Amino acid sequence: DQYHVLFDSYRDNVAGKSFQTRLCLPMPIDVVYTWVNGTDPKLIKEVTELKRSKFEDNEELRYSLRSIEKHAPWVRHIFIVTNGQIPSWLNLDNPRVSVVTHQDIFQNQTHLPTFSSPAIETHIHRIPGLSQKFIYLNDDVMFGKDVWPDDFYSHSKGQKVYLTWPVPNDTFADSLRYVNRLLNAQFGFTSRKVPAHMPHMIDRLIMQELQDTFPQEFDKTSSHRVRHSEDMQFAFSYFYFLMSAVQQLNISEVFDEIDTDHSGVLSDREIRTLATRIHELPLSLQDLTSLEQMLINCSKSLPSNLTHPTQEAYYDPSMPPVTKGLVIHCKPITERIHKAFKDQNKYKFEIMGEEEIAFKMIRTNVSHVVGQLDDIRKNPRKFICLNDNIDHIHKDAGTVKAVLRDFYESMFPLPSQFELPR
Amino acid sequence: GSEVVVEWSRDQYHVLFDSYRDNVAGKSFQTRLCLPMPIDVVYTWVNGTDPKLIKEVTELDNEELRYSLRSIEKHAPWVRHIFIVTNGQIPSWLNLDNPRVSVVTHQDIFQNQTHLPTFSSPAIETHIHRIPGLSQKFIYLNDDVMFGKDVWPDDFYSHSKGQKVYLTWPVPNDTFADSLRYVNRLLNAQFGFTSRKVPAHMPHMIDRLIMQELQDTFPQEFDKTSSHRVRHSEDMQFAFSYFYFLMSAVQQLNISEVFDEIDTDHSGVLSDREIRTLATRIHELPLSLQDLTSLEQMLINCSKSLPSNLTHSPTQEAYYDPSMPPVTKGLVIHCKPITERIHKAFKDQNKYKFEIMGEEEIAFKMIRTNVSHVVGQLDDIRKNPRKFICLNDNIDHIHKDAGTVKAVLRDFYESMFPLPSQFELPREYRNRFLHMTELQEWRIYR
Ligand SMILES: *[C@@H]1O[C@H](CO)[C@@H](O[C@@H]2O[C@H](CO)[C@@H](O[C@@H]3O[C@H](CO)[C@@H](O)[C@H](O[C@H]4O[C@H](CO)[C@@H](O)[C@H](O)[C@@H]4O)[C@@H]3O)[C@H](O)[C@H]2NC(C)=O)[C@H](O)[C@H]1NC(C)=O
Ligand SMILES: *[C@@H]1O[C@H](CO)[C@@H](O[C@@H]2O[C@H](CO)[C@@H](O[C@@H]3O[C@H](CO)[C@@H](O)[C@H](O)[C@@H]3O)[C@H](O)[C@H]2NC(C)=O)[C@H](O)[C@H]1NC(C)=O
Ligand SMILES: *[C@@H]1O[C@H](CO[C@@H]2O[C@@H](C)[C@@H](O)[C@@H](O)[C@@H]2O)[C@@H](O[C@@H]2O[C@H](CO)[C@@H](O)[C@H](O)[C@H]2NC(C)=O)[C@H](O)[C@H]1NC(C)=O
Ligand SMILES: *[C@@H]1O[C@H](CO[C@@H]2O[C@@H](C)[C@@H](O)[C@@H](O)[C@@H]2O)[C@@H](O)[C@H](O)[C@H]1NC(C)=O
Ligand SMILES: *[C@@H]1O[C@H](CO)[C@@H](O)[C@H](O)[C@H]1NC(C)=O
Ligand SMILES: *[C@@H]1O[C@H](CO)[C@@H](O)[C@H](O)[C@H]1NC(C)=O
Ligand SMILES: *[C@@H]1O[C@H](CO)[C@@H](O)[C@H](O)[C@H]1NC(C)=O
Ligand SMILES: *[C@@H]1O[C@H](CO)[C@@H](O)[C@H](O)[C@H]1NC(C)=O
Ligand SMILES: *[C@@H]1O[C@H](CO)[C@@H](O)[C@H](O)[C@H]1NC(C)=O
Ligand SMILES: [Ca+2]
Ligand SMILES: [Ca+2]
Repeated sequence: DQYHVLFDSYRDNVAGKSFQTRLCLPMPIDVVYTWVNGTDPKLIKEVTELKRSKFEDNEELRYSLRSIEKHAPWVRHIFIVTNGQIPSWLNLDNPRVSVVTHQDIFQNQTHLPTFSSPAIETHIHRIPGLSQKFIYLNDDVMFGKDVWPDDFYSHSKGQKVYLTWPVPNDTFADSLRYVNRLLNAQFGFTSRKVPAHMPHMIDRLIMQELQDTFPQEFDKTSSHRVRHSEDMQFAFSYFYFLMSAVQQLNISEVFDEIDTDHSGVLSDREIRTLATRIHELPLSLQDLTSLEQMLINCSKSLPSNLTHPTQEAYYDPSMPPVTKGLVIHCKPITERIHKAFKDQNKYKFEIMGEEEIAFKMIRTNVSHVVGQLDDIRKNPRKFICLNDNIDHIHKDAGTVKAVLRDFYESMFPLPSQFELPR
Repeated sequence: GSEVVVEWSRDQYHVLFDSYRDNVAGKSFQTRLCLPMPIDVVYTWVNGTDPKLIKEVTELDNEELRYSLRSIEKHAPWVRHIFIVTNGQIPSWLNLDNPRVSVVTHQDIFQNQTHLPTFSSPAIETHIHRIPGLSQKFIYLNDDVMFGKDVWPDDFYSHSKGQKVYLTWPVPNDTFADSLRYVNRLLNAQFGFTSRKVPAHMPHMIDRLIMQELQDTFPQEFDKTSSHRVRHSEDMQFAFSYFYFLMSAVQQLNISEVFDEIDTDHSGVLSDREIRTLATRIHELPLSLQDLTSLEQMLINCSKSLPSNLTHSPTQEAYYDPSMPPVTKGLVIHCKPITERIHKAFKDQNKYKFEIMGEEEIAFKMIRTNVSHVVGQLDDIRKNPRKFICLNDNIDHIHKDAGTVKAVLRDFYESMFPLPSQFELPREYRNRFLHMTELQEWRIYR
């Protein structure tokens, strides 16, 4: 029927092959939250006891889930990672939402019970059934305008990386120095901006490569049951590993691009294209002859089996059939290719501005808070984060909270399918 | 025994249909998640050796198209159909048995037959959007343009940023500069003055509806371009007009949609909290109580002045001002002082989205007769592949190296695309007639 129409359409091209995976954005895409209820009396008690041995929110999770229904309807499933706690309002009868406990994902149960968000965020990529590319949100992060997968990833330019300038006041600044040193030690020194406070798309395969590259440091982050100065940063480590990981060129794939006839043997014309790849222009005759003599030299030295339909005519009658095996095993040639194309990024990425991110630090100046929120009302942003820095000692703290509620209810007044009928 | 069960198995078509509804909304967003398809390619091709052609002009190559079609098979395999627009001429090598390629004659697309026969590409380019069966978004190439790297529909268009526009700095030598001047005047008069760059020499994606809107905007000038059987200084430039119409066409804001965005509960009446958002949209921040009350008074005055049927309960809405009427959609739309400040606060909005692009992926080379410079130009493409390649023929046949330069090009073409395409007849075979009219008559007679 109409299902047959779509399946036939993507093959309706000169190649007769479907390119739907390239023409369409990656799906599925799941969402992962981490959530905690700080009013839980058992939790408060167990935290302080650990502090001796070594708090109500703004219902951000609720409103963030409304922002998904409104602005990210393409999301498949929503995982809420907790210690076992479940929000009272959560409608777990809805199959689209589920709760994953720290036990379900943590590798060393002795690290649990945990009270460290970086430790949890070390294992959120281990959620069973999680989509290869998922989007991780802190509950204070939400969508303020319609978003699409292309706001996080494109096929041509890879993942989008939203970078901001660090703040010296950040408590994670010690953690940034610890991660910066590990990254400088691994890839060389660079000055690094910090990923913006926003929903982060994470690729499970890349994340595991990052954690396999620094296995002890992620285990050390997981083992700290409270935030530590030597913790690995979720967004900072991932996005800079994505941008720093290098890969060497695959010679056999370089060969195939040169071997435009797909014969498996490089003609003189194709050898020339190889010559331009490893030599500066203009090309000299000797650049070409030296490349030729490298192939002739290598054919004699290399064993016959490694060197391996139609005979090829060469200007030099001494020229052997320039087979793939010969080019790959000819180190003088492969080394100059790698020299010409120095170690290159394994992954594609696109640096982005902060234009679509609206980060506000909510203190207790009521008139300042109304001024901050009125800015979001006037100029909508795709990614909004109202960071709760309210001081309960101050008298106007309750007023500021009522202003946030007024703002949240102005933007997302409709209950979502994840709130119980109530 | 006996018992039956519903089928767990889903064909890959049901798998795809189910996957696109597998989201919190239960709705398919495939049109937004996937690039627009189908996408066709359109060429213009002419054979200069044709004696009938040489005759009609006076009375008034490197087989690049072959290699360009090879570049599509290698680098743009997603293309649905390839239309070749001719005066009637049929390439000898073209395999008209392939249903992917077809030959369209100027008669099929031109509106006034008296303009034909034509010898002006700007005239033909005026009607290529009239091809029957053409995809709404298509890619128009001259035969000298080819793909030198893997290309994809997102190299021309995205859902988020609209069509990509590749602009270059104008060249005073270019012959179309007189045409550029003529078009610039019409554009200045229609959209106001802007300084305008020229679209690069490359494949151009055209939307048939946008192109028709452009030609509906300047109907006499495209008829005048069509009427000129040879290129003229008052000819409309194909790419320059389309892309600057796309970027300049403005759309007036839809006030009811602004209302709907502010009406976040969808109740149809703006609450006080929703009104505050509208106040920030039309006032500079910070928002003073004067700014808010001013908007509150504009709504109060309008409910009195306007007809009661235009101002128009699901829920009782409580306002800070007891004088505040229910702020309905009709009240906000008809209230001139509000909509004026709305339209002032939001500048005139481009009807179409677009993305300005650099020229990095475009490799435009003008081939003269200096062999050394040509080999250097071609070696630059061999060393640094580019998505869009244009090798413009400016070779002088008088020069002795002309035959050599022509041999270097075909060597470069063969080095990049040695495999024959599905659109080429075998080398030994050849279409019997070089004109469609000869082929049409011969098949009626059989
Ligand atoms: C975060 O943790 C806090 C602390 O654990 C938690 O607050 C507690 O919530 C429960 C309900 O979720 C409260 O219990 C209520 O108590 C009142 C009287 O004090 C009762 O009237 C309520 O009864 C209703 O609900 C019952 C259960 O369905 C029904 O059987 C009954 O008929 C009524 O309909 C209810 O039992 C408890 O008092 C608070 N305690 C504190 C200290 O706040 C909070 O819910 C957690 N937040 C989230 C988002 O999960
Ligand atoms: C572009 O146009 C030219 C001219 O129309 C095409 O070449 C011409 O092709 C015709 C048909 O094959 C040739 O006619 C043949 O002539 C030979 C020798 O006179 C004769 O033995 C055959 O029986 C037939 O009559 C014609 O000679 C030839 N002319 C020239 C100058 O080459 C050419 O094929 C066209 N190219 C494309 C790509 O369509
Ligand atoms: C269709 O075109 C004819 C011809 O237009 C002329 O010839 C073209 C090749 C080109 O050179 C044009 O600039 C010419 O104007 C139109 O017939 C002309 O009509 C006008 C107005 O009645 C008259 O002054 C001319 O003498 C006519 N010329 C001829 C050759 O008939 C015709 O009106 C056009 N019709 C439509 C619907 O576009
Ligand atoms: C699992 O963890 C065990 C305990 O490690 C200790 O406790 C944790 C909570 C941290 O405080 C850590 O600093 C302590 O060293 C280890 O003894 C055990 O080896 C770990 N398991 C594995 C397989 O490594
Ligand atoms: C290199 O590419 C070829 C195919 O082009 C593939 O078979 C091979 O596994 C690749 N090798 C590496 C190391 O990626
Ligand atoms: C080839 O081998 C000879 C002898 O070992 C050596 O002198 C020459 O420099 C070599 N050339 C290349 C290109 O490897
Ligand atoms: C913060 O409060 C002070 C008075 O307490 C006021 O002057 C100021 O306007 C407020 N902040 C801003 C940014 O307006
Ligand atoms: C504005 O949008 C509404 C809702 O889709 C529609 O009914 C109305 O015709 C639109 N108005 C204009 C001028 O486009
Ligand atoms: C041809 O080009 C080369 C390289 O740019 C230059 O050195 C040479 O002088 C040119 N010769 C002529 C006749 O233009
Ligand atoms: Ca070969
Ligand atoms: Ca409302």
